[PDB]
Amino acid sequence: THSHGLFKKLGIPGPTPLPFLGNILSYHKGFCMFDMECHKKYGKVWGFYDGQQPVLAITDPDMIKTVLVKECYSVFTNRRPFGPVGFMKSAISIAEDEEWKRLRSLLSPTFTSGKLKEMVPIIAQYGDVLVRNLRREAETGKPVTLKDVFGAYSMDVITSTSFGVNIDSLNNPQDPFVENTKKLDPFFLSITVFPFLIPILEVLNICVFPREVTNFLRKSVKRMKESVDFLQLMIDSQNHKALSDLELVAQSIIFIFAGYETTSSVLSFIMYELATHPDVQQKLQEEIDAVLPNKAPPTYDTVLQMEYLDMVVNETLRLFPIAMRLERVCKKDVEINGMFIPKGVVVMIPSYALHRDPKYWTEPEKFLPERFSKKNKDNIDPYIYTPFGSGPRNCIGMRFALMNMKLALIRVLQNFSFKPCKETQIPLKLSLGGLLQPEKPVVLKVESR
Amino acid sequence: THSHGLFKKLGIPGPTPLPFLGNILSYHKGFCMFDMECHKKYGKVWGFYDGQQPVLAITDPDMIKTVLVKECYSVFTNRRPFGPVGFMKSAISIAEDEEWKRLRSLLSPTFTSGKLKEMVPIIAQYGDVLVRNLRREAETGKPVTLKDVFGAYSMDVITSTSFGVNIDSLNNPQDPFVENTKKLDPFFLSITVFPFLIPILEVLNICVFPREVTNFLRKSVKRMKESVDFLQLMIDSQNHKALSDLELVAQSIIFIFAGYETTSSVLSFIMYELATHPDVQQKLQEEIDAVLPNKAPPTYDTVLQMEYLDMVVNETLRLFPIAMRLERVCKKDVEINGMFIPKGVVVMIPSYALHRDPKYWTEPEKFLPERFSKKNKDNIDPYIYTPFGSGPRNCIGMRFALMNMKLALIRVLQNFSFKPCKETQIPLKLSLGGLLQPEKPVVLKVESR
Ligand code: HEM
Ligand code: HEM
Repeated sequence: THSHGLFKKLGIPGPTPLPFLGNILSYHKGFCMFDMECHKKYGKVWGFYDGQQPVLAITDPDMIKTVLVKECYSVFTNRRPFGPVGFMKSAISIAEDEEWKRLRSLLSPTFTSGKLKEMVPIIAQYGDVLVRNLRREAETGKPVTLKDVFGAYSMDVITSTSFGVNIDSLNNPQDPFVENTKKLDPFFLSITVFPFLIPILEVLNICVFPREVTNFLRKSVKRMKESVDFLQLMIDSQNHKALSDLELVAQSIIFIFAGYETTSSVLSFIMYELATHPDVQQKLQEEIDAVLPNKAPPTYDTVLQMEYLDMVVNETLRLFPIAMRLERVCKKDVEINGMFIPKGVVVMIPSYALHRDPKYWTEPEKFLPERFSKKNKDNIDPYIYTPFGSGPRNCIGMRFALMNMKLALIRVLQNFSFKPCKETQIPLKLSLGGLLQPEKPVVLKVESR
Repeated sequence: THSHGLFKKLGIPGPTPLPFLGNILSYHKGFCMFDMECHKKYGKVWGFYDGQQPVLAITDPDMIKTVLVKECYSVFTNRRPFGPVGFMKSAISIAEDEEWKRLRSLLSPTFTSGKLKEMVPIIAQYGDVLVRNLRREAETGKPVTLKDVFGAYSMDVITSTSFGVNIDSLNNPQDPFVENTKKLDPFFLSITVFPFLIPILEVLNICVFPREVTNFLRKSVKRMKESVDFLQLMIDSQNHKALSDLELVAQSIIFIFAGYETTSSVLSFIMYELATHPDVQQKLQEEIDAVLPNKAPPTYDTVLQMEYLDMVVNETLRLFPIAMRLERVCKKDVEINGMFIPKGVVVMIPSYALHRDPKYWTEPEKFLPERFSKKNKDNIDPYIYTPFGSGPRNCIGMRFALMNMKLALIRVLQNFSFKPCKETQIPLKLSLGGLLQPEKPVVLKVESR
């Protein structure tokens, strides 16, 4: 309890912390529920302790803007350091200060609309592979587990977008690439109450990324150095200061994790919503059939034209912002928008909490895509709604993730309809761990149109 | 052995490191001898590993200047972090980056010539107390242990210069202040090969500063908050951003350690030299008697006029630079004077090695004060001779230490002569630990004039 007196001496309200644990025992309902309760009983700002680490939650849109945009380069540059990371300290999302800046600048041209349009034909091919595997489990008449067919699709996209390795993950059970890209809680809570043990784990070459996948990828990069995708865009860039070969492998790993779990979990949440709201699902199929008459193939320009599709994605991401929280480490004693923030505090934006706050959303628990219609979108504050973050360190893959998910949705909805069944968890409950995912896997009935 | 390939891949020569240990086993002859050998068999630049930490030694005067002066604020701002330090991370010599800058700027006016002249009458009073205790152990006809009478004197000065607590440490064996200021290797080598254990020690409130002295000092500061010296100069300053009460206590502790061990060890080395060079001792007494006729009391202006005295101090500090090494942590990938220094390397200036190099000193092992005569002082390079460091982070107490030591020397030499005897270690051997101190304590015969 050496710093458990910081928020009292600053006059900031918060939950009283236990010795050593801080407030971590309040994470037992899940930490998005912890954030809603703290927001409800403390107001606009509050403090709590992850073990000995102080964390200041902020909910004011102006303060969020100072932190994420205004004062990003000078005070709030980095995220908080986590458990044994090893050589993945070079990954863009884990790197810090001038080193992050270099990586951000080197990887920015990789995610432009120009390059994204060149990837559309490639990821559209697996759209069709998805529809192929979907027609099959629809004949079973068995409720389908969406995270499997989506999980496989998301892997197919990422493998072919990051390395050009075209594969059918669902029908090729064990390819050296598909396997290795497949093999990837208590330890996180222990680390959080035992952060002084992270240096011991690092020196012992223990790494929260399974080191066995990482040797395989470096090899594959080598057997692909001379022998359009993210690898070449990064290799051609080497042909600031240029990237290195090992740095190359760290970014790719980050892209798989992003590409795989975020894309597959968001797509599942969407089809849950479309199944439990047949009117929305019907209206979306009518917009799709009108833009793309007679199951025509989706294109970059056609996708950017589907306003209701965009509305459904945005609203799904309001209810389930898969990063849950934004965080920045306070580098130096500062005073933002009337309050003093001392060095070393983690400032956290409770995105999940803000997305479900009645101060800004009417009926926050209701799936209502019309919030994001061109009429009501103007009243939505970009620092309350922050599914991809904001400012210089926001989600670099936002445009790629949106395109990738919409391309799957179009093709899947052109051919099938999705209905609940006796195994569907209605209402959906979220897991209580540290990931935003359903408690029970989403299972739905899939009928061919 | 994760980084033991850095100096090879950079083409920098050095001793081959063992796994885990690096080169620490070479510290067995002492690390000043390690630096002389490395300088002799590698040339101007070399690399070695304190466990896993790489350290680049530089001996070029130009590069030393880029590191200590030119590029201090931007790349080489801090010293290397050491073992459990606790709240002494606020001490000026341990603090880093913008935090060090604030402390440096807040404490600079405390060490000006103006304030130093105001301290002279105070520290001259213990000069006389020293002569009193010296006349006594001279009657014993017993060889005198100089570190005792000097150690006590150095404590008397520091206590009365930092807090106004006038005392006779040698004749008042146990005063609460003298005791506490008295109670203050294997663990250092273990830490160096086990740096990942420092966070474990910190969380357990284990601190290499004996925590028992530190609670007493905070109390004393309190019983001195309302109830000319370093404390008031720092308290009056509070009446950048102002200092705090706890920060106050960290700086004072640093001043005691500096004031006590450096002053007492340098004075002993001097009187060893004056005893083993009676001609120098005689000529110095003649300069003293001429400036200060008939044992007149020393003054600020009189001390700054004694050129030979200044010459003896400077030459003693050439042979025994008590900090041994200067160090700076490289904050960012840089290229200085033709060589690339990667982030996180410790750059070390081997002051002891440079002070005894034949490239710049004729007969380096000889005690020859005339090197520093007004004729030959001009040829001495201020980046080879660096007893107090150089640049913005040099010894802030240099003028105070010089005045304090000369005032002791004048008064002691006005009354006594110092001769070797059967117990004097001739030639003097240095200890092989991590401190520059004699192997056997200096003992000399002291005769009244
Ligand atoms: C629905 C899908 C996704 C969502 C909701 C999402 C959301 C986020 C969020 C909220 C952040 C934190 C931004 C901040 O701290 O302000 C982030 C960071 C990041 N995301 Fe995404 N992401 C998704 C998919 C992706 C994809 C597909 C990629 C790349 C292929 C990606 C790459 C990154 C990177 C590199 C960062 C760190 C940026 C930096 O540190 O500069 N994300 N993402
Ligand atoms: C013979 C006596 C002394 C010698 C040879 C000496 C030498 C040194 C050296 C070599 C450094 C390192 C400078 C660098 O890294 O470039 C240093 C730092 C320092 N010394 Fe001294 N010192 C002595 C006495 C003192 C005294 C009496 C005080 C204060 C009362 C003092 C206060 C300091 C401080 C605060 C620093 C750190 C400065 C910073 O980090 O900005 N020293 N000293």
